[PDB]
Amino acid sequence: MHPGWPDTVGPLRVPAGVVGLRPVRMRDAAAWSRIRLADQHHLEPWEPMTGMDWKVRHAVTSWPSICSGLRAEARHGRMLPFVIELDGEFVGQLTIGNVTHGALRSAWIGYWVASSRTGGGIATAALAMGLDHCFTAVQLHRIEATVRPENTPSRAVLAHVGFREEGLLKRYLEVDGAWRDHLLVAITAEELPQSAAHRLVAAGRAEWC
Ligand SMILES: CC(=O)SCCNC(=O)CCNC(=O)[C@H](O)C(C)(C)COP(=O)(O)OP(=O)(O)OC[C@H]1O[C@@H](n2cnc3c(N)ncnc32)[C@H](O)[C@@H]1OP(=O)(O)O
Repeated sequence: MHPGWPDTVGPLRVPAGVVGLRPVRMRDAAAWSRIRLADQHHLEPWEPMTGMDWKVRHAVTSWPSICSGLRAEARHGRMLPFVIELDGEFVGQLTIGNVTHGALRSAWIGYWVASSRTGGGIATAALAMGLDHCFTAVQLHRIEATVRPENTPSRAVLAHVGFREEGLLKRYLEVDGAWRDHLLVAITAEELPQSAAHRLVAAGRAEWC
């Protein structure tokens, strides 16, 4: 029904510290709200529009309903909603979405990291260990991601792990007040001679931990 969920993933050491993944939970409300509120202008240009004011969307009281919905999707096997931890503390999220099995065995992957912790290899490590989990525990064959061509930092993260560009999706997602083109990138399990974590370690971008 939902292989590889729930689970913890990692840890991996990067310059910023020790990175792991674990399920969203109700007590994340305080840290999720504090960081998303404080990071509004770093996140809003790169996030799907919600049709809500940013500050009402990200109040502490908004989290239980969001967390409940994510876990409901997860127990139906359609999502894996992880929190990125740095040294045991909430610093972002890594979400595997639109999970299918059958003859497709594919999903998309998305992420964000608190701006004060960026440039330390966290998103790259989160993505690598998320991918490795999908290609083992979740029994998936393929992971895709969509990213605005303008989102040069996220494209760097995806390139670190080996994603291939597959297409350009015109007017794909409502972001920052308009329908924006998104690149489509992908990677399949048979493209990994080595795990994504192992690839990071060999490149000097992470260490075993
Ligand atoms: C598939 C998706 O989810 S698309 C949306 C991704 N999420 C967002 O854009 C939300 C807002 N931004 C963020 O959350 C973060 O800034 C992220 C997720 C993009 C990056 O998180 P980080 O922890 O800093 O990533 P990490 O350190 O592993 O790699 C970032 C790399 O991009 C580099 N980089 C940063 N800014 C730029 C830039 N303007 N141009 C080129 N490279 C850049 C960084 O230096 C780093 O590469 P390096 O170590 O070789 O120098």
